[PDB]
Amino acid sequence: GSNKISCLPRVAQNLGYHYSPDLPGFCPIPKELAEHWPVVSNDRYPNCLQITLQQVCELSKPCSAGYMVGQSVFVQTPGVTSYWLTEWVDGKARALPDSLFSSGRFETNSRAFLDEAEEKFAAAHPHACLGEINKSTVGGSAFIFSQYLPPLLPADAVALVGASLAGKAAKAACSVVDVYAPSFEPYLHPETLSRVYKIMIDFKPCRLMVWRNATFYVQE
Amino acid sequence: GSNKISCLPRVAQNLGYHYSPDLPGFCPIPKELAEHWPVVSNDRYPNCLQITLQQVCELSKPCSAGYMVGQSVFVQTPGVTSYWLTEWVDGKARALPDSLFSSGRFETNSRAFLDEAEEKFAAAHPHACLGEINKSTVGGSAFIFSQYLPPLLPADAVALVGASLAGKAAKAACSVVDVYAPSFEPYLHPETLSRVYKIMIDFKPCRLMVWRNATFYVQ
Repeated sequence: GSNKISCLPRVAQNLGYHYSPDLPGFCPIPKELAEHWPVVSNDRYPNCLQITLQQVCELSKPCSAGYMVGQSVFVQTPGVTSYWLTEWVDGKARALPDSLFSSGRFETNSRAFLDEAEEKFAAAHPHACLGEINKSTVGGSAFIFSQYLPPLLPADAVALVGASLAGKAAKAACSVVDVYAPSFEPYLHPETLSRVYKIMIDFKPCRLMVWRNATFYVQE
Repeated sequence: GSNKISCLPRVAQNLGYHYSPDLPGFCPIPKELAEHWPVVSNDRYPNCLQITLQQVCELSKPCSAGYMVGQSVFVQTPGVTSYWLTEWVDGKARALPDSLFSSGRFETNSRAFLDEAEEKFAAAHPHACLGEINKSTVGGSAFIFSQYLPPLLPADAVALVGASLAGKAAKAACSVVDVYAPSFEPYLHPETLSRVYKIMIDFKPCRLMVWRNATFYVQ
């Protein structure tokens, strides 16, 4: 139909897939050339990324992520799969890497929690999630629901250069993200005090700083 | 008083020049301060990359390439020199490195052969003309004139060689080679079977693989 299932564009673009013959949120491409080009679509092409409601192969990857049906974006329902991805390479499916996913909260400009659990996850880890002020500089604020953030924000491990508490404190280079916060629990038990992990949000490579039982933030 | 002749800014930016008192394609800077910092300009300063319509001295580098007079960009008229480049360092001129250059088709929405000769050259070298990864093996196996490229080539999705991939995307869709194709000819006759020439496009270093009488591609 007119409205078809898609990922948040950057999920495919980080993967190398910038054009689509059918999906609206990407570059347009003629229906012929899609067979001779790496594209993102709902239909099967030899080199492509196939986005779909159902599963297609065993190597398909389910993503509990932000999504869009046609033009409008929608936030993720946390536990539930939003779409399966299937990376076709030379007319034969390939395994996708591991990655976390942005919830679609940035593009809807919503600063509210998805779950009750995530709300609990916020007050459990206040500094990282809710932010904190420390002598003319903002302390944490790693998430889109955090305070001291500006009215408007871009996308995917967003270095929102600016976090303010008016006439009091400010950090010039604060980094935030709209991923389901309790997805970070597995990385919050390092055997060392500090630990750095190479991760993917929306298939963009980025680091995750963690101090055990104190603070964390994703960082590009 | 003065015309505003200029290179495609990446040419100077790859050379490590970002400011200009006169030329509009760069970061502005006051003429007063032009003495005390490296600039790109049509005038001479103590430290400067001078651009001009004709040669200044023996060390001046003639460039047949895409250019711009003022704000507006022009495609290279192949055969003829577009501008001369003259690097000044502490008053004295310095020999610039050699380089290939981009023709300017990318930033004027063009997909055309500049010459009849270029159309011939692509016919003469079919393995740097059709395909993407089939005949050459860089990720961006694509001249800008290729049928196999998409009609649209926005900088945030495609990696113009000479420049970088724009925006936050991790992997580019491809890499567009927007450069007059017969200018590769000096590197097309190695004495060995394979050769990897260390070369420059717009003074940005890169490797050019050359399988003799077969194919070639920038990396």
